[PDB]
Amino acid sequence: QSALTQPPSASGSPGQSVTISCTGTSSDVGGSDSVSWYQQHPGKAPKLIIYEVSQRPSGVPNRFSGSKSGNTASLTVSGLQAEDDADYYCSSYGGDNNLFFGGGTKVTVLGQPKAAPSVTLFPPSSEELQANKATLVCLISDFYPGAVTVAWKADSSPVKAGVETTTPSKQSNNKYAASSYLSLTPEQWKSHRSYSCQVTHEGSTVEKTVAPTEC
Amino acid sequence: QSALTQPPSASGSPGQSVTISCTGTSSDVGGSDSVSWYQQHPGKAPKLIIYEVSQRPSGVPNRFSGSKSGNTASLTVSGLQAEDDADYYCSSYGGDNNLFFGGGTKVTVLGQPKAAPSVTLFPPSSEELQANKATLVCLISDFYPGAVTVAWKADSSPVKAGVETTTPSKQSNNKYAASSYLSLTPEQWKSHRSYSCQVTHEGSTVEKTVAPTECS
Ligand SMILES: Cc1cc(OC[C@@H](C)c2ccccc2)cc(=O)n1CCOC(=O)NCc1cccc(-c2c[nH]cn2)c1
Repeated sequence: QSALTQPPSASGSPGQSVTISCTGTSSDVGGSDSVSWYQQHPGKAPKLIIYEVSQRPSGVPNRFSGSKSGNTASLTVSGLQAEDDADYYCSSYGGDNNLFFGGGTKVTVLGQPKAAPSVTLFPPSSEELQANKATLVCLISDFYPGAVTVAWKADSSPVKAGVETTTPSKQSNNKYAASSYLSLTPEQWKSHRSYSCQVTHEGSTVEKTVAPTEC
Repeated sequence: QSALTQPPSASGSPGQSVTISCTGTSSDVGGSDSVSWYQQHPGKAPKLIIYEVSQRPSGVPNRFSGSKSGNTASLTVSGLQAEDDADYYCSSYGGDNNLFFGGGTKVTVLGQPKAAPSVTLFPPSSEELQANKATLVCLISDFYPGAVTVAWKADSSPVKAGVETTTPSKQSNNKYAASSYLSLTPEQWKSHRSYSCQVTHEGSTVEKTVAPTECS
């Protein structure tokens, strides 16, 4: 969706190192040395931390380093500190006077053990079907860090319209939970082989699939 | 490191206009026409809506207009809509390869309409019952303001344990969504006549009930 591609998330414990990538094309990332990186603590103003691939503004510690190889730029944060937990965005000049941005990378400094999500995909309930709705819901619970990306497939084809995913919230067990729901019509639901929920967490994807049944 | 100066807060009613300012110095905002504005909904990536003081990227409505006078840039959002409720940041390049950002302005769209939740209750799926699990999910969507309370029933008796409800989050229709889910064993699910989800929003309660399926 974003012009430049960044991994959705990275994580590490205090003192560890983490590298996050920013992939474009030869006409942006690979067409000059104009890659910048920005840091944002959620709800706060962002801050430029790297410009022209490798240059650190004043005040930015040398724990942060930027490099580029071909059409991929990389930001390395060595010796993670608590204040490095933030969202990180890249940008690059394009072909002509155009500025391209990546989708952002959530960098977590692990505050607790990592936990993969429990993924449960529910087909349409009877009551909503007889109200001419065929909403599917994909329940995602008990994960840490609280970053997740969800993709839906109709058969094998990506489906963007009708998808809603809730912002992960921390539950009573101190692990995160969210739900993605796909608002189908009964016709859409009954006319496909199946639908799938793809849940990505800590660089690993899990997929669940449901299909219509007679009863 | 120094910031541009934006008011913390601004507001307006639907259809009204709102103007927010971004005050810099002669060597940033006043130094050239490199002022940008970004819109960001909480928990989402931001969206550049203005660059070079006044230029809108593709797909940005012409309700958003940017200008500059001296050291102060201004964004005006006319015809306010619920989706304009968000944080707005300005930026400006200076010399020395510097990029300055304002602290951000939270624009509030006042008096958005109340909306009762849609409630959809799902019984355990085939796959999880196979896996010796019986989680129920109560999907709650399309409600405003974003506060709900959820109670569960086993037959007619209150369910006091195994309940989790997510913090409501605003979705693409500018209304809130949440899920309550009840972790049951397959035995609990099968031993009862039904389970119900009771969602209370603004003093009004919606109740849904599901029972072990009679299919095969
Ligand atoms: C993801 C993201 C980040 C971003 O952070 C800025 C950072 C300072 C910041 C950070 C935190 C808080 C505030 C600001 C800005 C931003 O706009 N995005 C969305 C990117 O959208 C696209 O790539 N869309 C397709 C696309 C395709 C081709 C051209 C364009 C185009 C032309 N002219 C403008 N866009 C767009």
